[PDB]
Amino acid sequence: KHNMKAFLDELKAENIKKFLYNFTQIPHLAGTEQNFQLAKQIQSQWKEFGLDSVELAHYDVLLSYPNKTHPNYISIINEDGNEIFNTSLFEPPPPGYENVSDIVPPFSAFSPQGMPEGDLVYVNYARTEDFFKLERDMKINCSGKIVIARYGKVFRGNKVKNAQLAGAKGVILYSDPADYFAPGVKSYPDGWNLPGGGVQRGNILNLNGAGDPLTPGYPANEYAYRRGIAEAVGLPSIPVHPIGYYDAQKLLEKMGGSAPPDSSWRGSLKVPYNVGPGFTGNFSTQKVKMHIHSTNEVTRIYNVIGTLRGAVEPDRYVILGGHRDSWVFGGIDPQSGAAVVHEIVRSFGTLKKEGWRPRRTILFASWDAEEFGLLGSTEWAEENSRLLQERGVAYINADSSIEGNYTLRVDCTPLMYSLVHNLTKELKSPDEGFEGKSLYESWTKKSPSPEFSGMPRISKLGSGNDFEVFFQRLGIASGRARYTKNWETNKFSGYPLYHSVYETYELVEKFYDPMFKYHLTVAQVRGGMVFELANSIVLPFDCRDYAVVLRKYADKIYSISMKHPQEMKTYSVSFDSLFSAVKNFTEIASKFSERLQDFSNPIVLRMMNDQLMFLERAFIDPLGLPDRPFYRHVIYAPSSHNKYAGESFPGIYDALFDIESKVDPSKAWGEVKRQIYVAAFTVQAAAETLSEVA
Amino acid sequence: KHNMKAFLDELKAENIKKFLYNFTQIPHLAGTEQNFQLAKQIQSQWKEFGLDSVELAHYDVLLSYPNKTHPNYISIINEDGNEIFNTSLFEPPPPGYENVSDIVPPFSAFSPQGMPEGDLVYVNYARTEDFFKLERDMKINCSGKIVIARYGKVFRGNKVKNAQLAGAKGVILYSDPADYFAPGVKSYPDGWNLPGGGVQRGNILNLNGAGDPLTPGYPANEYAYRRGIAEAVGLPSIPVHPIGYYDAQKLLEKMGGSAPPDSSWRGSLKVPYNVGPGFTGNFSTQKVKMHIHSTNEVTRIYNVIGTLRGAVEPDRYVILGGHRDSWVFGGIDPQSGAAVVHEIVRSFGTLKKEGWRPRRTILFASWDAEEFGLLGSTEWAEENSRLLQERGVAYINADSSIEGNYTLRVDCTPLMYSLVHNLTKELKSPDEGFEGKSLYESWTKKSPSPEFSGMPRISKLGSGNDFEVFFQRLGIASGRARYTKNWETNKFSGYPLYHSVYETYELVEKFYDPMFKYHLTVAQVRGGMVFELANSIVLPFDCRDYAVVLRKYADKIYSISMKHPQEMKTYSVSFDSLFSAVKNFTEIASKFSERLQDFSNPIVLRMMNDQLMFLERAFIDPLGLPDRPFYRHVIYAPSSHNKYAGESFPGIYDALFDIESKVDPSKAWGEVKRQIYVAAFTVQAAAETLSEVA
Ligand SMILES: *[C@@H]1O[C@H](CO)[C@@H](O[C@@H]2O[C@H](CO)[C@@H](O[C@@H]3O[C@H](CO[C@H]4O[C@H](CO)[C@@H](O)[C@H](O)[C@@H]4O)[C@@H](O)[C@H](O[C@H]4O[C@H](CO)[C@@H](O)[C@H](O)[C@@H]4O)[C@@H]3O)[C@H](O)[C@H]2NC(C)=O)[C@H](O)[C@H]1NC(C)=O
Ligand SMILES: *[C@@H]1O[C@H](CO)[C@@H](O[C@@H]2O[C@H](CO)[C@@H](O[C@@H]3O[C@H](CO[C@H]4O[C@H](CO)[C@@H](O)[C@H](O)[C@@H]4O)[C@@H](O)[C@H](O[C@H]4O[C@H](CO)[C@@H](O)[C@H](O)[C@@H]4O)[C@@H]3O)[C@H](O)[C@H]2NC(C)=O)[C@H](O)[C@H]1NC(C)=O
Ligand SMILES: O=C(O)CC[C@H](NP(=O)(O)OCCC[C@H](NC(=O)CC[C@H](NC(=O)CCCCCNC(=O)c1ccc(F)cc1)C(=O)O)C(=O)O)C(=O)O
Ligand SMILES: O=C(O)CC[C@H](NP(=O)(O)OCCC[C@H](NC(=O)CC[C@H](NC(=O)CCCCCNC(=O)c1ccc(F)cc1)C(=O)O)C(=O)O)C(=O)O
Ligand SMILES: *[C@@H]1O[C@H](CO)[C@@H](O[C@@H]2O[C@H](CO)[C@@H](O[C@@H]3O[C@H](CO)[C@@H](O)[C@H](O)[C@@H]3O)[C@H](O)[C@H]2NC(C)=O)[C@H](O)[C@H]1NC(C)=O
Ligand SMILES: *[C@@H]1O[C@H](CO)[C@@H](O[C@@H]2O[C@H](CO)[C@@H](O[C@@H]3O[C@H](CO)[C@@H](O)[C@H](O)[C@@H]3O)[C@H](O)[C@H]2NC(C)=O)[C@H](O)[C@H]1NC(C)=O
Ligand SMILES: *[C@@H]1O[C@H](CO[C@@H]2O[C@@H](C)[C@@H](O)[C@@H](O)[C@@H]2O)[C@@H](O[C@@H]2O[C@H](CO)[C@@H](O)[C@H](O)[C@H]2NC(C)=O)[C@H](O)[C@H]1NC(C)=O
Ligand SMILES: *[C@@H]1O[C@H](CO[C@@H]2O[C@@H](C)[C@@H](O)[C@@H](O)[C@@H]2O)[C@@H](O[C@@H]2O[C@H](CO)[C@@H](O)[C@H](O)[C@H]2NC(C)=O)[C@H](O)[C@H]1NC(C)=O
Ligand SMILES: *[C@@H]1O[C@H](CO)[C@@H](O[C@@H]2O[C@H](CO)[C@@H](O)[C@H](O)[C@H]2NC(C)=O)[C@H](O)[C@H]1NC(C)=O
Ligand SMILES: *[C@@H]1O[C@H](CO)[C@@H](O[C@@H]2O[C@H](CO)[C@@H](O)[C@H](O)[C@H]2NC(C)=O)[C@H](O)[C@H]1NC(C)=O
Ligand SMILES: *[C@@H]1O[C@H](CO)[C@@H](O[C@@H]2O[C@H](CO)[C@@H](O)[C@H](O)[C@H]2NC(C)=O)[C@H](O)[C@H]1NC(C)=O
Ligand SMILES: *[C@@H]1O[C@H](CO)[C@@H](O[C@@H]2O[C@H](CO)[C@@H](O)[C@H](O)[C@H]2NC(C)=O)[C@H](O)[C@H]1NC(C)=O
Ligand SMILES: *[C@@H]1O[C@H](CO)[C@@H](O)[C@H](O)[C@H]1NC(C)=O
Ligand SMILES: *[C@@H]1O[C@H](CO)[C@@H](O)[C@H](O)[C@H]1NC(C)=O
Ligand SMILES: *[C@@H]1O[C@H](CO)[C@@H](O)[C@H](O)[C@H]1NC(C)=O
Ligand SMILES: *[C@@H]1O[C@H](CO)[C@@H](O)[C@H](O)[C@H]1NC(C)=O
Ligand SMILES: [Ca+2]
Ligand SMILES: [Ca+2]
Ligand SMILES: [Cl-]
Ligand SMILES: [Cl-]
Ligand SMILES: [Zn+2]
Ligand SMILES: [Zn+2]
Ligand SMILES: [Zn+2]
Ligand SMILES: [Zn+2]
Repeated sequence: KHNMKAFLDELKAENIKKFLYNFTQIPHLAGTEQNFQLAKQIQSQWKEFGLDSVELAHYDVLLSYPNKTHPNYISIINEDGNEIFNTSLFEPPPPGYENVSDIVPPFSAFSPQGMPEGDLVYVNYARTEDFFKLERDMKINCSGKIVIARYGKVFRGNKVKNAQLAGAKGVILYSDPADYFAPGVKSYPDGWNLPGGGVQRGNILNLNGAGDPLTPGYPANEYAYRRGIAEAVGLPSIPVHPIGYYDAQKLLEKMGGSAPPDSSWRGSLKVPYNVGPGFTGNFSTQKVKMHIHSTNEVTRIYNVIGTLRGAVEPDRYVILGGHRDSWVFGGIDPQSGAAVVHEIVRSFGTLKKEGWRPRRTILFASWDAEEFGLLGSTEWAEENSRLLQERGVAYINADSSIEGNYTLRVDCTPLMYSLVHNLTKELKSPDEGFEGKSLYESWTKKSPSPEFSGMPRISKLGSGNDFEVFFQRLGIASGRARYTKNWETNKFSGYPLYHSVYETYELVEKFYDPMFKYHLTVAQVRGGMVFELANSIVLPFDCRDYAVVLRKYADKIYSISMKHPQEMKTYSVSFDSLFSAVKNFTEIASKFSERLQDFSNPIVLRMMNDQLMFLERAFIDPLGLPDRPFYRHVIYAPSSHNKYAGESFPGIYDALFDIESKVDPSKAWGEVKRQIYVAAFTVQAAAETLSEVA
Repeated sequence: KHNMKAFLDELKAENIKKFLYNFTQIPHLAGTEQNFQLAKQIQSQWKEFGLDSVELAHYDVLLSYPNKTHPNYISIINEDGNEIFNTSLFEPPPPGYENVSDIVPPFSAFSPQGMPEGDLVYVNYARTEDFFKLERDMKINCSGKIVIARYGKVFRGNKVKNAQLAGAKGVILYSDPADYFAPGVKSYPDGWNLPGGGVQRGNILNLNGAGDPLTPGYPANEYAYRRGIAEAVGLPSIPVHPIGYYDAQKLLEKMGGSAPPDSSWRGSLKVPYNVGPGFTGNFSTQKVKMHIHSTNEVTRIYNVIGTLRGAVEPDRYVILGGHRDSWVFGGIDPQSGAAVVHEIVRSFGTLKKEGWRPRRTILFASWDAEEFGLLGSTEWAEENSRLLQERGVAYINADSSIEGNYTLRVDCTPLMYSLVHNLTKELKSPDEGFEGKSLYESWTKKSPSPEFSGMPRISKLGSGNDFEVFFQRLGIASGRARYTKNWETNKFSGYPLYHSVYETYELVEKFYDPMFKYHLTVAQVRGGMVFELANSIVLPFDCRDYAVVLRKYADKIYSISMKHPQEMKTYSVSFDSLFSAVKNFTEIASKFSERLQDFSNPIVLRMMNDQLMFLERAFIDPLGLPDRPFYRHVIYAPSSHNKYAGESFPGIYDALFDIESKVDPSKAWGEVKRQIYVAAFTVQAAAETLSEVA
């Protein structure tokens, strides 16, 4: 039989391993020749595997690179202008890679050039609340200072925006052992911790979903009109550079000024974590100097787009996409994901060669320039937005398949909750102590939901990956899954070797997944989800799951507002309309579910499948959220404080955030009421798409 | 048989006549009790006629009314402040209506209050080019002057915007006999000309598609958040009032200052048409004073929405809509249209009672507050935009069925050209001298197309009626048809009694259409178009007709740019990308037409019908046109100089308009190139929706 079980059994751990090894032997930085060659290899292999068509889709987008003959570095400079300490020019390469060419040295992509000199201020994680604490409570002024911030907690682009708004003239990012060194584990290559010379690369843009900084709204094709650099979207105004903890210790150890306000500001280095500004007595005359010479350059990027045409509904697309570009070797991010995509294509292709076709069209994507701001996925979605708007059933992401070896992690729209629960009950747990049990069982035991008791945790989507344009701009149901760590017992951020030269094939094979069984489980989850979305007669979305979460979010946002009962009385601020809308959605969703169960009629089916497909679409507001025209989903958006986090009822949440500090409360509360109306109206409008159509 | 011929034969001239008489015996001003009562009558009758459901959809929107105890008027005031001449407080009522209550006196809806005094400047039609002529050529400064403008040529709201931008402190609008009195015909009631005491009512907003001024983007429902009046969309900043030509003559006869620049500035009154400013020698000390006391008031309005559910595709909507609110009796505008809609409903209902249903759902609408800025249609479309976006097949408008008795007039998307040609070849001409000939034959002979020789004229759509939100905002294929005058041999504007108390049932029955045969022909055209759109197996849209017009428009916009060959060389301005896109659209459209002809498969059909339905939708840009976010169609928009006119490639056209007068040519030509790219990209994106889907 050609059923989901045939697809699943054809997937092999050994194949994922070989593909990962193949994809990680040299760097594949976006816009380089090696990543173009990798794109052409993937194109050829997907054709061999049996896809109907496989093309490259190219764009010319703004990228950023260090100058090879003018290296970036940071100094401590004395009174006489002698540079008495210098940060490293490269990470010491791992065993056996000491002769590998074209490893990009650590840098902050899209940093402007500059050589600012000044006194340091230490800003913890550079979060909105860290800057509140500095200015409002500690009375420390960042204006004209160089800020040093530890990585972790929030997207690094938000840290830079926060520093810029505080008046900083430069930012230094560093990896603290508190956040990147788990106690009792060795530094790479003897364990999976970040060594003192390790550095996290990464872009520091604030694109808010725009894609290529020069062409917001439109694909960066051959005839595209480009903004001038001064009008580009999301570029930082001050120089930024990342360092490791050996170098950070040299910069932090001399710090004077005010003590850290509390223990939450102290990392694990043997320094006091003084906030500054500047250095203690003996060293007060020394300054910090940055030297940044990176350049931004319009560069060609290449997506691979594979098509497996549906037999019955070829005009309905289920997309499996993940990126291919990496900072260096991409041992986890993204090649552990790309290897899984490759095996999934190979397996679908095996069935296709035996005469099988999915009901709906499956599109497979290898995205380029994800690391430079989701550029490849966003430009292709801008080029194809009308096809995606009217035909896009679901997007399943496929970046890093592992960030740990503890349990499953799923983040997705409520419309996929039931699909994921059902699929994971049919898959085998790969976990020790759960042999013969379902993945649902081990996942639910290890990762209980804090929102719904007895259920597994499923998180929200924000941004920081290639699902963003599909979900937040276009309103196509989206999800993602990977294996993860125990977040409850580990204090470290993400996985420690993220974006460092040490994130290699050996890291994965030796420490994370030697038998490739977690990769195989993730291939089954991602692949199974795609299979069901592309083959199930009735789309496997349950609108009732959206109703239950809308009520949780409505309760949550009301509870935030209710911290201000006097102002809600004064300005007549009522959530009644939102709760009414959510109640109506619950009622209508229930009736629609009844009809869905109670109908041989392919027009009623497809009419109903269209109602299911356009339900996520109904949460889009074509006017977008305030000052963020490419975040158009009213229920979810990436947090304005941290693009990685998904916020619910984001329009109301931002209207309420820090409201007590607004100079004109009547105007501020008016805008909260405006956002309640937009949210209530959108929830009711989405509900009505599920009503009988005539 | 229940076929189009059964539907058409059931329509009766005598029924249209009786409904028109019924709808025009009292005024039905938007927001008044009489128009609510009319709405409830129509609701009841549509149910009786056999529709499946008929509901009222109400909204609370900003309307504007004179103050009943503080009348609007204009004076000539002497030095001592004595008002020596006063304009009329009402139009003398027509025979037999001298006791009719609730006739609103002439006023400009949404005028602010004020009593400005000053010197007059005469500005011809107050068009952009009239103001260019005054400032640039004649060196006449309107700043602080009261402007007097003749009605005609462009939407009155554009005249007011132009006057405001020129610095005027008030505007007087008047009807010149040159534009509202055809030589050789008598004034009402003895003929169809405007008498000297006749005045045209009408709103002077500049909404640019927003709908209710207080709630742009969202329906004005019970919980809606409203903008404060100071933030409202489109309200004029200076007082405005309309007068007739007896009163205009008193204001114009004393005018001094500069002579009219040429004969195109002279109307037909026995005055010199001096431009001013101010009056001749003896009268130089006299001024003009306006007294405007109208108030804007949020008021409830009621649409009637009738549903005739489709038997096969109930989730595909064909909409027949026109307004019901009138300035006074609405003898032509809109009741000659509403009576035709009523007979069309009655006929569809006759077939429904015999067991027939259309393939697709037909929605019938009686819109309220059209005269106050398309408010009823726009608020309902804002409430229902997600249903309309994904299910809306076509909108057919149904305002005034006649503005003359000479030949057919059709304005519509190119996607309906072939539908209209085919339908009119099957209908009988009602014209004298064409008995036994088709409507296509008489129409083509009387109204030859200036764009395609041998074909009948079909115009573009701009705004100024209820199709605007459907076509320009949402991208749903739209069209309209009515009987019209010979435009070639008549100099007058529209029909002369437009928006006056004299536009009555008797005007229509005595002068325009005594046998109601033109109304019947229009009922057949509108009704037949709806029938075909709702019943044809394959949607009756021909994408090849769009290809031919896109090339005409591309030629046209290139020819405008080519008046500036030096600048096109200097700034490297190329239309190659647009022509390439149009060539590709032509090619793809041809192949799609082949496939459409060459496919028992309801999924291929519906897939193909979806491609046809979403083709108009593909021309929408979700970012909208510059500073007009609710005009989103890239091929057509209402002219920025005249909302009644449709402009092609409006983004490029506005970027080129008056470009030689721009201070920074590099920036201006850059924006032309930007608009070429947006247009080329959109044309190619629309083309690709017609490609094989996978
Ligand atoms: C959740 O779903 C429910 C439906 O189950 C919606 O209920 C609607 O709620 C609105 C707003 O509260 C009601 O609005 C009121 O309508 C009255 C007229 O209703 C008649 O006409 C409609 C159709 O045209 C029929 O459906 C209806 O049964 C009646 O025949 C108005 O007269 C009301 O205005 C008066 O009262 C208000 C409040 O005091 C005053 O402000 C006004 O000035 C005026 O005096 C009012 O506009 C609507 O009738 C309800 N529809 C129903 C019950 O079918 C909720 O709206 C929905 N939630 C959300 C968020 O959308
Ligand atoms: C009307 O429809 C036609 C198709 O019939 C479109 O033609 C495309 O036009 C573009 C832009 O001119 C061509 O772009 C060029 O692509 C080359 C690579 O093409 C290869 O890969 C693609 C798929 O990935 C294949 O389809 C293709 O056959 C090849 O295998 C690039 O190398 C070109 O860049 C080089 O030249 C340009 C121009 O000098 C330089 O600026 C660059 O720096 C570089 O040196 C270029 O990008 C595209 O190949 C065409 N597709 C075809 C023929 O199938 C038109 O675009 C379309 N009109 C509009 C308005 O969209
Ligand atoms: O330009 C861009 O937009 C991004 C470019 C690039 N993208 P990427 O490097 O390819 O990927 C981004 C990596 C960061 C991302 N981070 C997150 O998804 C975590 C964000 C975090 N979210 C959360 O903390 C809540 C959601 C996860 C909950 C997970 N916990 C469990 O699954 C779990 C819980 C308990 C337990 F016992 C077991 C498991 C936050 O809010 O900051 C990730 O890991 O993929 C980049 O970020 O530089
Ligand atoms: O708020 C609003 O947006 C509008 C509210 C209200 N709307 P309405 O009063 O209910 O309706 C608007 C009336 C004005 C509109 N005017 C037009 O459609 C003409 C506009 C005109 N358009 C044209 O000149 C080109 C299109 C018509 C071509 C017609 N010619 C023939 O059909 C023809 C030609 C030759 C021939 F020998 C025979 C016939 C222009 O550009 O200004 C109409 O008649 O419906 C209002 O305008 O106050
Ligand atoms: C996830 O799996 C659950 C449990 O298997 C799916 O729910 C089940 O769906 C079936 C098929 O529609 C329902 O069967 C129906 O039963 C009623 C009689 O009660 C009958 O009227 C229908 O003809 C049909 O046989 C079944 O009740 C339902 N079970 C539940 C809700 O407990 C669920 O649909 C799956 N979710 C997906 C695929 O997204
Ligand atoms: C308006 O009326 C015209 C003329 O009747 C319609 O065009 C005609 O459409 C028919 C039906 O699809 C075409 O018939 C086809 O002929 C070819 C053989 O040449 C065959 O392959 C098909 O099986 C089918 O029998 C016919 O050629 C065509 N005539 C033309 C273009 O001159 C047109 O579709 C109507 N437009 C509408 C309804 O929007
Ligand atoms: C810290 O570095 C500076 C700069 O050195 C240059 O840049 C490095 C990236 C690397 O490419 C070096 O080879 C370059 O010389 C050092 O200061 C320089 O020292 C040289 C030689 O003594 C002198 O002629 C230059 O003028 C100096 N440049 C500057 C900007 O001062 C400095 O010695 C290093 N400090 C330490 C403690 O190692
Ligand atoms: C022009 O009208 C003014 C104002 O008259 C008032 O408003 C009219 C709409 C109507 O309602 C009249 O009955 C009102 O009196 C006339 O000037 C007024 O004259 C009265 C009586 O003589 C005097 O007491 C008021 O002060 C005047 N008001 C003003 C504003 O001047 C004026 O006579 C009329 N001129 C002509 C030539 O008819
Ligand atoms: C990754 O795998 C690919 C696919 O097998 C290898 O590419 C092939 O290499 C052989 C020998 O050089 C060529 O003859 C084929 O044309 C290649 N096939 C392609 C590109 O599709 C590639 O060598 C592997 N890379 C590494 C680093 O192991
Ligand atoms: C990268 O840095 C190099 C080295 O400093 C730059 O090359 C110099 O550029 C100047 C003029 O801009 C020349 O006169 C020098 O001869 C160059 N020096 C060397 C060693 O080649 C180069 O411009 C930078 N690249 C960028 C900014 O893209
Ligand atoms: C317009 O026609 C309607 C429909 O016939 C008339 O309304 C009816 O009037 C009778 C007698 O007063 C009532 O008993 C019915 O209930 C009405 N039917 C409705 C409202 O659906 C109305 O009188 C006519 N108006 C004019 C001015 O002739
Ligand atoms: C319409 O005009 C009337 C008449 O001038 C206004 O009524 C007057 O309002 C003032 C205070 O605003 C009262 O003191 C007077 O007694 C009123 N006069 C009369 C004759 O009633 C009324 O306000 C206006 N209506 C509006 C602006 O909506
Ligand atoms: C911080 O420092 C600068 C002076 O260089 C000043 O302009 C700025 O307003 C200061 N901010 C505060 C809050 O003191
Ligand atoms: C793999 O799992 C083991 C056993 O729980 C654990 O000790 C180890 O830290 C895990 N490795 C990684 C890289 O998370
Ligand atoms: C018109 O008049 C006013 C003076 O009241 C002046 O400010 C304005 O700039 C003048 N415009 C021109 C073009 O002279
Ligand atoms: C009706 O048609 C006749 C004959 O052509 C013409 O003389 C008359 O002016 C027309 N009436 C109107 C109102 O256009
Ligand atoms: Ca872009
Ligand atoms: Ca509105
Ligand atoms: Cl992922
Ligand atoms: Cl019309
Ligand atoms: Zn990644
Ligand atoms: Zn990454
Ligand atoms: Zn009208
Ligand atoms: Zn009108």
